[PDB]
Amino acid sequence: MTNTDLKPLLDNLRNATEFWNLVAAASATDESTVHNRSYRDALDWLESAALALGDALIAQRKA
Amino acid sequence: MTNTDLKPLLDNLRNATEFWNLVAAASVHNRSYRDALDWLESAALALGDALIAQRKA
Repeated sequence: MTNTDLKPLLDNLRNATEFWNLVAAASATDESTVHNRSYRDALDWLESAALALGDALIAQRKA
Repeated sequence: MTNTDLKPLLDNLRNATEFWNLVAAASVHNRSYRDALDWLESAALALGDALIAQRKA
């Protein structure tokens, strides 16, 4: 909940989202095998970065 | 970004995370599992895109 503590978790989520957005743009021309791999990778990073920030928000509320 | 703009987006991600964790703790199987995954992805993307949208000037 501190601006200091949240910064690396917010940057990680922002970058995962920028990667996801790039994957979405590339999916207009990617072959399907390339898309499925990139999309699975982007979803994994989106989820892990979201959950890391969410678990820190949960832990801070419990205080 | 501003602490008042963040709060709703952070609240939604926190709730989606607590929901996700509890679905996982009880074990692509359930109506609740699908809704929690949907809500996690949507809260992650909403906050991610707001961070991108703000960081322009």
